[PDB]
Parts: sequence; structure tokens; C-alpha cells
Amino acid sequence: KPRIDMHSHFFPRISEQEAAKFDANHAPWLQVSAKGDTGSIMMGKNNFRPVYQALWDPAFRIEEMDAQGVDVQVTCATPVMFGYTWEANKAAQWAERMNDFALEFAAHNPQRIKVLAQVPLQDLDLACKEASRAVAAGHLGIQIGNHLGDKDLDDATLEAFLTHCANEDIPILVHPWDMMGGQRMKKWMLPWLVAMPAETQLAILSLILSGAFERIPKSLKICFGYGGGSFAFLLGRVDNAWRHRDIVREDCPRPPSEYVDRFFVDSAVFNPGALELLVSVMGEDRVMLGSDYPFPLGEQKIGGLVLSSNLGESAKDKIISGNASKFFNINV
Amino acid sequence: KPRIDMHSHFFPRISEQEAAKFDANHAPWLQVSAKGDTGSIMMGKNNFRPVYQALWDPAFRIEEMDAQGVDVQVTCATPVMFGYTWEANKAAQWAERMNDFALEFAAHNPQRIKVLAQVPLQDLDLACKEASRAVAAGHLGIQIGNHLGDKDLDDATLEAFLTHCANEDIPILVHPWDMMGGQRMKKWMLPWLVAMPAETQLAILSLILSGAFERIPKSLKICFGYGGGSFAFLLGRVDNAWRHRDIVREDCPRPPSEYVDRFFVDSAVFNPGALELLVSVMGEDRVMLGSDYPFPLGEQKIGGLVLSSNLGESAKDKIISGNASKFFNINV
Ligand SMILES: [Fe+3]
Ligand SMILES: [Fe+3]
Repeated sequence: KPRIDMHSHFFPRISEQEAAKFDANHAPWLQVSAKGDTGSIMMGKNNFRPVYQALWDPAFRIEEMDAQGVDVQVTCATPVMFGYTWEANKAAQWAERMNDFALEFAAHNPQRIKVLAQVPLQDLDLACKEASRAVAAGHLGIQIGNHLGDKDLDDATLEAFLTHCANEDIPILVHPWDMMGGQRMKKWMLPWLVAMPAETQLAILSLILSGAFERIPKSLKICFGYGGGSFAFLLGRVDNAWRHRDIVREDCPRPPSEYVDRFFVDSAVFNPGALELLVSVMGEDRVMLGSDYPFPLGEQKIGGLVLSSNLGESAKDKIISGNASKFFNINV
Repeated sequence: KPRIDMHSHFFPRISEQEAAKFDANHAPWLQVSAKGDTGSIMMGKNNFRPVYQALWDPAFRIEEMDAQGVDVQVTCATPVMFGYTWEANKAAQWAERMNDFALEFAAHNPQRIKVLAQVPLQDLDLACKEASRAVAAGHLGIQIGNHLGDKDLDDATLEAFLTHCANEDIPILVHPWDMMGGQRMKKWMLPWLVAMPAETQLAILSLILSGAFERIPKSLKICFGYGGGSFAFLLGRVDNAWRHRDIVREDCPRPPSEYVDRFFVDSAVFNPGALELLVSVMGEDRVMLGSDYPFPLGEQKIGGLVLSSNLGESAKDKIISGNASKFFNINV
């Protein structure tokens, strides 16, 4: 039964001078070492993130895919690539480049590497153009940040985007980015451990409590990275809020727990017990295998947590294969 | 078999005339209505927060305890009473009276209503003796906000504040306030559902990943509110990042999950699976029973979630009674 990892990232071959053509210092580019096994993602003239070959080089990535026993990998842009804050034409031009770079990457092996597209999400019209064009060009769906500055997914622009994709049977993966906190989580990767889960939970709850799921067609295929943050665990607090205060219930007609059937989440939660609570809340039909490859905080043995757990026979195949197969309509 | 609820709040009988002796601009005061069953917390002249009798009336509170099954109850100040932004000598006096009004509330019935004190935490020195006075005065411990502005618990002054408390054996309850978010979480009580649990997790992670537990004595008795937020669910992700990045690891010599035997959490998690995970992570000797009385979002039937769960009879006694009895020094 072919293992599918749906959460993985790539970054293309962009030079410093090319990035500068979009933005002096907000546009990302890749610095590769001369040997070319290691390198670093660069913000203007500034070190952003240390990385290795599997991120840019498809040939290298394929061996590591064999090594982990991963047949098909659905990879997407690095959240830093989004450029949601720039001028729309510059960001729309950017997204066409990146999504093409992505097809170029997967040309190496169409059968085993699948790509998701990015969109200039600050401008609804250019975003809908890109979403459609890129799926036409071969992408299996779209990856978007969880918020545009102070605009959460409850915002009419982000709804109208999701409504678009639902109507065109385009699947969406939502990745947290540009985390809250300001000047509080500077040390020990706290952004990744505190805010990122809260960001994702806020994404989920923005749709639930705003009554977004009532307005959006039930045919939308939407997924949340990293086990939907800390949603599942705090769900009971949400339901309690919903029942005992009216301002929590105004725009939401059903108990918030009833909306678990309207979205998906991936398996990356790094704990046996958290995974078992996840499947208790989400159901075996709504969890997919994501690893966050090939970043240091991604599950280093892909499928490790799932394959070693004590869940259904059917359920295990579902999470590692069955669910991701329908969701992205990959040829099984 | 004595039920102890250790997470509850009060507000005192403060006339604006006694409020103005400190401030008529930020210093909050109590407005008792017609009947005398609804009241209001006023911010000098305007309406901050409306509440019902149970918050300010001890006599009424006793009766609702009697109806609820609660035999002993530990109550602490409401977050708006903290004024950690105020001048160190203003707050040192303001806090002294707030803990006096506290003790006046507890005076009615000391056997059953116990009190915890607030401090001018923005000044270590002023806050330190204030704790000692209040404990010598009748309070069983102290209550602090999780963070002071951009200063989290990884801060030396705070760490020293906790070290003062460990030394002089004063137990602490940490309560999230003034939530992160900026201009984002506006409708549906999102600050209280997303930000709040994230604050508490951060407070816990701040001590663990900084290595603060390597310096603070094992004798510190410190509790985190609301089940430690999303800590227990996300602990696996923190262990995984520790294992895979050197910056996460640098100031924390043991794995993060090792430190769960250094603090306590309350049981306000509103979900039976969340609770069993919480106990699985922390242990039955480290969980205490909290309701967050009398706020609407606090548990309706105090203890309901514990008593209707799959835990050891032995285990339910420790949560309901045992642990709170050792932790606070309450004659059963
Ligand atoms: Fe990722
Ligand atoms: Fe509280």
C-alpha cells in the first residue's frame, strides 16, 4: 500500500540578484555551497534558514524518498516564499515563477513528486487566476498561509477564495506562517512550539465560529498542517464557550465540534497519545500523513508515529494512503 | 472526601472614592445595582465588565458552594486588579489593600474560603516582602500573571521572584492575562480560546527551555491554570525540536518532558479525552481541581468532569482533594 506524504516543502534555484528584482530585502533566494550539499535561505543580504540538498535538488530527494520508503510525495512552497505583503502585481508575477519552478522540479519524476501551488492572496482576482492556471498546468491543489496580517480566514476575501476553490474542486492545504507574538518568542524556537499551533487553531476556529462553513460549499477539500495545531485538544473548551456565552454562538449555529467533518488535518503531532486523541476527534477518515520534510523539526522517520501506533488495520492504511489519495485525487 | 476547588476569583467592595485614592483612570471599582445581584466593575467612570453577586458577595458564594458540593475554596484576584504596568510604589500599596480586602472577604468564613495574594511584581523587592506579609497575614499563597509585558518567566527577576517563594515556602498559581494577538482576535472570545492556552504553554516552556528549573529549588510549589493550556498536547513537538535543533537544546540539559514533575496544573480542560491525556502526561499527583468560578466559561457542575471519568478512585481523590491539600496547606 503506497505511502503518501502530503506535507513537504521545496525551494527553487533563485539567485540574489534575481530576488532583488522583486524586493531589495523581503524577497527570498537560495545560497548554495560550492560542493552543493548544504546551503541557506537568504532574506536580501541576511541569513534566514540553514538547509540541505533535498530541498532544491529532486534527484537527491528521490533517494531519501526510497530510504524512508515513501512512494509519492506532495510538496509545496516554503512559507517564506508567499510574499503576501508586497504589491499585488509583483506578487502575482512571483507566484507564476515559483509555481513553474515547482512543475520543473516534479518533471524529474511526475509519478512520485506532486506539487501544490501558491497564490498572491492579498489580491482576490489574481489569486483566483493563479489557482486555476496552476491546477491547469498540473498542480494538484493550493497551499496558503493562515492569515494575511490581521485578516484571518473569517475575512470575506479569504472566504471568497475558498469558495472559488470549492467550486472548482481544488484542494487546499493551510500552513501557518508569520506567527503572532512580536517580541516575546525570540529564543528556543518558541515561534514553532507556541504560536504555530495557536495560529493553526485560530485558522480552524475562524471558519467555525464565523459561520464560514455554512456559506462555503460542503465540497471543499481543505487541510490543516501539524495536526490542526492544538485544536483537537482545546475543542472541549470551545464547545463550553459556545454553550455558555451568546457572543461565542452568534454566528455559529451548531456546536463547534460538529464541524470536524468539514476539513482535514495531517498526522504530524509527534506523540502516540496526541495522535490517538486526534483520531478520536477528527475520525480515521480525516487524517493524512504529513511529515514536514525535509526540515529539521519534521518527523525524521516518515510514517514512524503512524506505523508503530495501535490503531485500526483499515485506519492505518487510510492515514498513510487512503485519505490522501481521494483528497488530492492521486492515481492510487 | 472534601472537594477542593483551587481556581476561583473574587472582586472586592471598593467605592470609587477609595479607587480614586490610587487612580480614577485605570484603577477598577465595584458598582452594586438596584436589587444587589448584578454589579459592575468600573474603570473610573465607564463600564469595564458586568458580573453577578457570587464575585463580590461571600455569603452568597458559600451557598452556591453548598449547592455545588465544594467544601473548601481558594480564591484569588481578578486579572484587572493586577496593575503590573503601574508605578512600583503605587502598586505596592494598592496590592497591600487588595490583599486586605481579600482577607476581609475570607474573614466571614476562614474554614472554607481561602485566599491568595497579588504582588507589585514589576519590582522584585517590593513584591517579595509583600508576599511574606500576605502569607503571614492569612493568604495561603500568591497569584501572578504569566507574563509582565514582554518579560516572560525566563526572566531573571521573575526567576528570582520564584526563588524567593521557594525559599520562604510560599506556593504559586500562574494565571494567563493580557493575551497576545494585537489586533486580531476580536469576535467570539477568541483571545480566551486561542491566546489564553498559548500564553500558559509559553509560561511553562519559558521555564523548561531556559533551564530555569535547573536553578530553582525542587521545593517550589507552582501551578499553571487551565490545564497548562495546550502544553500537554504539544509536548511531543517540543521534545522533537529539542532532539533536532541545537538552539532548542542549548540551555536545557534534559529532555523537556522530564520537567513535568516540577509544576502542577488544574483540571479545567472541558473534555474527557483531554483530561486522560493530561493525567497520562503529568500524573495523578500533579493535577488539581479547578473550576474558574464564577465565570460563565468555567465548569458548571464543579468536579463533574473528573467524577464522570475512567480514573482510579485513588486518582480522583488526589485531584478533588489530596493534591490541593498538600499544595496549599489545608486541613483536609
Ligand atoms: Fe511545513
Ligand atoms: Fe481564571
